Amino acid sequence: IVGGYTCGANTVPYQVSLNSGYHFCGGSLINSQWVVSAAHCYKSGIQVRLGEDNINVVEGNEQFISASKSIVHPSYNSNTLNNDIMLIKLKSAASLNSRVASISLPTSCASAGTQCLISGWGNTKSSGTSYPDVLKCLKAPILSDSSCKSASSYIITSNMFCAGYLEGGKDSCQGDSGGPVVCSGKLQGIVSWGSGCAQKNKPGVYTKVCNYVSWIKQTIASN
Ligand SMILES: COC(=O)[C@H](Cc1cccc(C(=N)N)c1)NC(=O)CNS(=O)(=O)c1ccc(C)cc1
Ligand SMILES: [Ca+2]
Repeated sequence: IVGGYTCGANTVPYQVSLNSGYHFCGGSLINSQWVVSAAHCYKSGIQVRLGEDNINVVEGNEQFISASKSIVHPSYNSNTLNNDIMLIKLKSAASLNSRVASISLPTSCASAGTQCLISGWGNTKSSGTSYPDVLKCLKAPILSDSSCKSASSYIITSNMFCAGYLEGGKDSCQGDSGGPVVCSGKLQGIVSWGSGCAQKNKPGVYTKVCNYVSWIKQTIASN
């Protein structure tokens, strides 16, 4: 997260860290047995880390659970990143509490202008490299497709939406991928991609979760 602020220990209870010997992507807890993340974050040997704040110090509220199954979206395209979403099932159900909670799936999509909360342990520098150990937060609005495409020349599909500030300075970044974009209490986005970080006229691109609720619900019911 570039230009954000220290969230505060466990203030984003649904945020998870995907670990394969080190943190490599974020994710969202949607229930006691399932996590949603980005398809390009797929890797084998994933261990889900819940209740985290400082990812380098055991603080006492963490729950480390291995993934028993990973399901990348059937139409995921790594070339354009269309349908960049994936579900991960935990080997054992997580214990829900004040510091480990699930986030609700959307009933309908969100309109441009809506404010959202984006969080992650990604790079905090715009022109350099610096990774935080504590979770960083960032409030940003949903931009209209027209203003996004016009300003960035990005090739965006109906399964993506842009969020951020065209003036740059604030944006998600490397290491934040797979993380949540929560607006009005619902999980509306998954950090997907972008061009550099916090660049002028280059806002972040997110997976439009409202378009996948049926697939998500169906997949968890049958798995
Ligand atoms: C540009 O260089 C990168 O390393 C970015 C970082 C990044 C990741 C997530 C969000 C942001 C952001 N600014 N909000 C930035 N990664 C990527 O963007 C993802 N991998 S990528 O750079 O390989 C890529 C990008 C776009 C397509 C169609 C295909 C592949
Ligand atoms: Ca920790």
